[PDB]
Amino acid sequence: MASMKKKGSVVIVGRINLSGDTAYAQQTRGEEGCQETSQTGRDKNQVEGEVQIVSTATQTFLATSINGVLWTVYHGAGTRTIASPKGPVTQMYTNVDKDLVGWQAPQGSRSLTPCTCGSSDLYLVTRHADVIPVRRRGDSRGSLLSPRPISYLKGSSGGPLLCPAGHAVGIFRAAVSTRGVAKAVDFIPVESLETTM
Ligand SMILES: COc1ccc2nc(C)c(O[C@@H]3C[C@H]4C(=O)N[C@]5(C(=O)NS(=O)(=O)C6(C)CC6)C[C@H]5/C=C\CCCCC[C@H](NC(=O)O[C@@H](C)C(F)(F)F)C(=O)N4C3)nc2c1
Ligand SMILES: [Zn+2]
Repeated sequence: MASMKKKGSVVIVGRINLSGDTAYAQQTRGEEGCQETSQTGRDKNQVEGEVQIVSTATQTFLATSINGVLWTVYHGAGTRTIASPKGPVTQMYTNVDKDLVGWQAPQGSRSLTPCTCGSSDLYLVTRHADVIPVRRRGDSRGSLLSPRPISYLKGSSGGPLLCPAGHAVGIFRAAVSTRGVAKAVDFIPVESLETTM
Protein backbone atom coordinates (compact mmCIF):
# COMPACT_ATOMS: atom_id res chain seq x y z
CA MET A 1 0.00 0.00 0.00
CA ALA A 2 2.73 2.43 0.99
CA SER A 3 4.86 0.82 -1.74
CA MET A 4 2.36 1.26 -4.58
CA LYS A 5 3.76 3.10 -7.58
CA LYS A 6 2.04 5.56 -9.92
CA LYS A 7 2.34 5.32 -13.68
CA GLY A 8 4.07 8.25 -15.30
CA SER A 9 2.57 10.75 -17.68
CA VAL A 10 2.64 10.62 -21.44
CA VAL A 11 5.36 13.02 -22.59
CA ILE A 12 5.68 14.96 -25.85
CA VAL A 13 9.17 14.15 -27.17
CA GLY A 14 8.92 15.68 -30.64
CA ARG A 15 6.73 16.50 -33.58
CA ILE A 16 6.13 15.86 -37.26
CA ASN A 17 6.75 19.15 -39.06
CA LEU A 18 4.21 19.70 -41.83
CA SER A 19 4.60 23.47 -42.16
CA GLY A 20 6.76 23.54 -45.29
CA ASP A 21 7.15 21.63 -48.55
CA THR A 22 9.06 18.86 -46.73
CA ALA A 23 7.66 16.74 -43.91
CA TYR A 24 10.20 15.79 -41.27
CA ALA A 25 10.38 14.55 -37.71
CA GLN A 26 11.91 16.76 -35.02
CA GLN A 27 12.92 15.59 -31.57
CA THR A 28 12.35 18.09 -28.79
CA ARG A 29 13.27 15.96 -25.75
CA GLY A 30 15.77 13.17 -25.20
CA GLU A 31 15.22 9.93 -23.31
CA GLU A 32 16.62 11.19 -19.99
CA GLY A 33 14.47 14.30 -19.89
CA CYS A 34 11.53 12.22 -21.07
CA GLN A 35 11.91 9.79 -18.16
CA GLU A 36 12.12 12.67 -15.68
CA THR A 37 9.17 14.55 -17.20
CA SER A 38 7.06 11.40 -17.11
CA GLN A 39 7.61 11.08 -13.37
CA THR A 40 6.96 14.73 -12.51
CA GLY A 41 4.36 15.40 -15.18
CA ARG A 42 5.86 18.88 -15.60
CA ASP A 43 6.87 19.71 -19.18
CA LYS A 44 7.89 23.31 -19.80
CA ASN A 45 8.93 22.74 -23.43
CA GLN A 46 7.08 24.85 -25.98
CA VAL A 47 4.70 22.79 -28.11
CA GLU A 48 4.18 23.44 -31.80
CA GLY A 49 2.34 21.88 -34.69
CA GLU A 50 -0.41 19.32 -35.20
CA VAL A 51 1.20 15.87 -34.88
CA GLN A 52 3.19 15.21 -31.72
CA ILE A 53 5.51 12.29 -31.04
CA VAL A 54 4.76 11.03 -27.54
CA SER A 55 6.32 8.51 -25.20
CA THR A 56 5.78 6.74 -21.95
CA ALA A 57 8.48 4.83 -20.06
CA THR A 58 7.87 1.81 -22.32
CA GLN A 59 6.15 2.88 -25.56
CA THR A 60 6.36 5.60 -28.18
CA PHE A 61 3.60 6.56 -30.61
CA LEU A 62 1.89 9.66 -32.01
CA ALA A 63 -0.81 12.10 -30.92
CA THR A 64 -2.77 14.46 -33.16
CA SER A 65 -4.60 17.72 -32.39
CA ILE A 66 -8.05 17.99 -33.99
CA ASN A 67 -10.54 20.71 -32.92
CA GLY A 68 -8.65 21.59 -29.76
CA VAL A 69 -8.18 18.00 -28.52
CA LEU A 70 -4.91 16.07 -28.60
CA TRP A 71 -6.04 12.58 -29.64
CA THR A 72 -4.23 9.23 -29.41
CA VAL A 73 -4.78 5.49 -28.90
CA TYR A 74 -5.74 3.82 -25.65
CA HIS A 75 -3.29 0.97 -26.39
CA GLY A 76 -0.50 3.56 -26.19
CA ALA A 77 -1.65 5.94 -23.46
CA GLY A 78 -4.00 3.85 -21.35
CA THR A 79 -5.64 6.11 -18.76
CA ARG A 80 -2.44 8.16 -18.31
CA THR A 81 -2.23 11.87 -17.74
CA ILE A 82 -0.11 13.95 -20.14
CA ALA A 83 2.72 16.17 -18.90
CA SER A 84 2.17 19.94 -19.13
CA PRO A 85 3.86 23.14 -17.94
CA LYS A 86 1.88 23.06 -14.69
CA GLY A 87 1.68 19.34 -14.11
CA PRO A 88 -0.18 16.22 -15.21
CA VAL A 89 -3.36 16.78 -17.19
CA THR A 90 -6.15 14.22 -16.89
CA GLN A 91 -7.76 12.82 -20.03
CA MET A 92 -10.96 14.51 -21.11
CA TYR A 93 -11.92 11.60 -23.38
CA THR A 94 -11.38 7.88 -22.82
CA ASN A 95 -13.00 5.15 -24.94
CA VAL A 96 -11.47 1.70 -24.81
CA ASP A 97 -14.11 0.41 -27.23
CA LYS A 98 -12.71 2.74 -29.89
CA ASP A 99 -9.05 2.49 -28.71
CA LEU A 100 -9.28 6.25 -28.25
CA VAL A 101 -8.16 8.82 -25.73
CA GLY A 102 -7.93 12.59 -25.71
CA TRP A 103 -6.61 15.51 -23.69
CA GLN A 104 -7.10 19.24 -24.14
CA ALA A 105 -4.73 20.34 -26.87
CA PRO A 106 -1.48 21.84 -25.51
CA GLN A 107 -0.92 25.58 -25.52
CA GLY A 108 0.95 26.37 -28.70
CA SER A 109 -0.25 23.40 -30.71
CA ARG A 110 -2.18 23.82 -33.96
CA SER A 111 -5.31 21.75 -34.57
CA LEU A 112 -6.31 20.05 -37.76
CA THR A 113 -9.81 20.77 -39.08
CA PRO A 114 -12.19 17.80 -39.33
CA CYS A 115 -12.71 16.76 -42.93
CA THR A 116 -16.05 17.24 -44.62
CA CYS A 117 -14.84 16.59 -48.21
CA GLY A 118 -16.14 13.02 -48.42
CA SER A 119 -12.95 12.13 -50.32
CA SER A 120 -11.47 8.61 -50.36
CA ASP A 121 -7.96 9.66 -51.42
CA LEU A 122 -6.18 9.88 -48.08
CA TYR A 123 -2.67 10.33 -46.72
CA LEU A 124 -1.26 8.68 -43.60
CA VAL A 125 1.48 10.58 -41.74
CA THR A 126 3.93 8.38 -39.85
CA ARG A 127 6.35 9.00 -37.01
CA HIS A 128 9.17 9.07 -39.58
CA ALA A 129 7.34 11.82 -41.49
CA ASP A 130 6.54 9.48 -44.36
CA VAL A 131 3.35 10.61 -46.13
CA ILE A 132 1.72 7.39 -47.32
CA PRO A 133 -1.14 7.44 -49.86
CA VAL A 134 -4.10 5.39 -48.63
CA ARG A 135 -7.34 4.68 -50.54
CA ARG A 136 -10.32 4.77 -48.19
CA ARG A 137 -12.08 1.37 -48.27
CA GLY A 138 -14.78 1.76 -45.59
CA ASP A 139 -15.73 3.77 -42.54
CA SER A 140 -12.58 2.70 -40.67
CA ARG A 141 -10.34 1.06 -43.31
CA GLY A 142 -8.02 2.11 -46.13
CA SER A 143 -5.56 0.26 -48.37
CA LEU A 144 -1.94 1.34 -48.83
CA LEU A 145 -1.26 2.21 -52.46
CA SER A 146 2.24 0.81 -51.86
CA PRO A 147 2.28 -1.93 -49.20
CA ARG A 148 5.30 -2.22 -46.99
CA PRO A 149 6.47 -4.19 -43.96
CA ILE A 150 4.60 -3.41 -40.77
CA SER A 151 7.92 -2.32 -39.25
CA TYR A 152 7.50 0.97 -41.12
CA LEU A 153 4.13 1.66 -39.46
CA LYS A 154 5.06 0.56 -35.93
CA GLY A 155 4.99 3.55 -33.60
CA SER A 156 2.63 5.64 -35.74
CA SER A 157 -0.66 4.84 -34.00
CA GLY A 158 -2.26 8.13 -33.06
CA GLY A 159 -1.14 9.77 -36.29
CA PRO A 160 -3.53 11.31 -38.78
CA LEU A 161 -5.09 10.25 -41.99
CA LEU A 162 -5.54 13.44 -44.01
CA CYS A 163 -7.61 14.32 -47.08
CA PRO A 164 -6.14 16.06 -50.16
CA ALA A 165 -6.89 19.41 -48.55
CA GLY A 166 -5.06 18.56 -45.33
CA HIS A 167 -8.11 18.04 -43.14
CA ALA A 168 -8.24 15.25 -40.55
CA VAL A 169 -10.11 12.16 -41.73
CA GLY A 170 -9.12 9.84 -38.89
CA ILE A 171 -6.59 8.60 -36.34
CA PHE A 172 -4.40 5.58 -37.23
CA ARG A 173 -5.24 2.67 -34.93
CA ALA A 174 -4.05 -0.66 -36.34
CA ALA A 175 -2.37 -2.27 -39.36
CA VAL A 176 -3.76 -5.18 -41.40
CA SER A 177 -0.99 -7.38 -42.78
CA THR A 178 -0.23 -10.61 -44.59
CA ARG A 179 3.13 -12.27 -44.06
CA GLY A 180 4.30 -9.10 -42.28
CA VAL A 181 3.31 -6.76 -45.15
CA ALA A 182 0.87 -3.96 -44.27
CA LYS A 183 -1.74 -3.86 -47.02
CA ALA A 184 -4.39 -1.88 -45.15
CA VAL A 185 -4.88 0.34 -42.11
CA ASP A 186 -7.64 0.53 -39.49
CA PHE A 187 -8.39 4.02 -38.21
CA ILE A 188 -10.78 5.89 -35.93
CA PRO A 189 -12.88 8.13 -38.22
CA VAL A 190 -13.02 11.80 -37.32
CA GLU A 191 -16.83 11.53 -37.05
CA SER A 192 -16.30 9.09 -34.22
CA LEU A 193 -14.13 11.71 -32.54
CA GLU A 194 -16.69 14.46 -33.23
CA THR A 195 -19.37 12.31 -31.61
CA THR A 196 -17.25 11.45 -28.58
CA MET A 197 -16.94 15.23 -28.17
C1 LIG B 1 -5.55 -2.18 -24.34
O1 LIG B 1 -6.79 -1.65 -24.70
C2 LIG B 1 -7.05 -1.71 -26.06
C3 LIG B 1 -8.40 -1.27 -26.57
C4 LIG B 1 -8.71 -1.35 -28.03
C5 LIG B 1 -7.63 -1.88 -28.97
N1 LIG B 1 -7.98 -1.93 -30.38
C6 LIG B 1 -6.98 -2.42 -31.28
C7 LIG B 1 -7.26 -2.52 -32.77
C8 LIG B 1 -5.63 -2.88 -30.74
O2 LIG B 1 -4.74 -3.33 -31.69
C9 LIG B 1 -3.52 -3.61 -31.17
C10 LIG B 1 -2.55 -2.40 -31.13
C11 LIG B 1 -2.47 -2.09 -32.37
C12 LIG B 1 -1.13 -1.59 -33.04
O3 LIG B 1 -0.11 -2.21 -33.13
N2 LIG B 1 -1.22 -0.28 -33.60
C13 LIG B 1 -0.25 0.40 -34.44
C14 LIG B 1 0.98 0.95 -33.76
O4 LIG B 1 1.86 1.53 -34.31
N3 LIG B 1 0.96 0.83 -32.34
S1 LIG B 1 2.29 1.48 -31.60
O5 LIG B 1 2.47 2.93 -31.77
O6 LIG B 1 3.52 0.82 -32.05
C15 LIG B 1 2.09 0.98 -29.87
C16 LIG B 1 1.96 -0.53 -29.51
C17 LIG B 1 2.93 1.81 -28.90
C18 LIG B 1 1.40 2.01 -28.98
C19 LIG B 1 -0.46 1.07 -35.81
C20 LIG B 1 0.15 -0.32 -35.76
C21 LIG B 1 1.51 -0.55 -36.44
C22 LIG B 1 2.05 -1.76 -36.71
C23 LIG B 1 1.29 -3.07 -36.47
C24 LIG B 1 2.17 -4.05 -35.70
C25 LIG B 1 1.51 -5.46 -35.62
C26 LIG B 1 0.18 -5.42 -34.80
C27 LIG B 1 -1.01 -5.46 -35.82
C28 LIG B 1 -2.35 -5.20 -35.13
N4 LIG B 1 -3.37 -5.33 -36.10
C29 LIG B 1 -4.76 -5.37 -35.70
O7 LIG B 1 -5.12 -5.47 -34.56
O8 LIG B 1 -5.63 -5.31 -36.79
C30 LIG B 1 -6.99 -5.47 -36.47
C31 LIG B 1 -7.74 -4.29 -37.06
C32 LIG B 1 -7.37 -6.82 -37.09
F1 LIG B 1 -6.65 -7.80 -36.49
F2 LIG B 1 -8.70 -7.03 -36.96
F3 LIG B 1 -7.11 -6.82 -38.41
C33 LIG B 1 -2.32 -3.76 -34.60
O9 LIG B 1 -2.10 -2.85 -35.35
N5 LIG B 1 -2.56 -3.55 -33.16
C34 LIG B 1 -2.83 -4.49 -32.24
N6 LIG B 1 -5.28 -2.82 -29.36
C35 LIG B 1 -6.30 -2.33 -28.47
C36 LIG B 1 -5.97 -2.26 -26.98
ZN1 LIG C 1 -11.21 17.30 -46.44
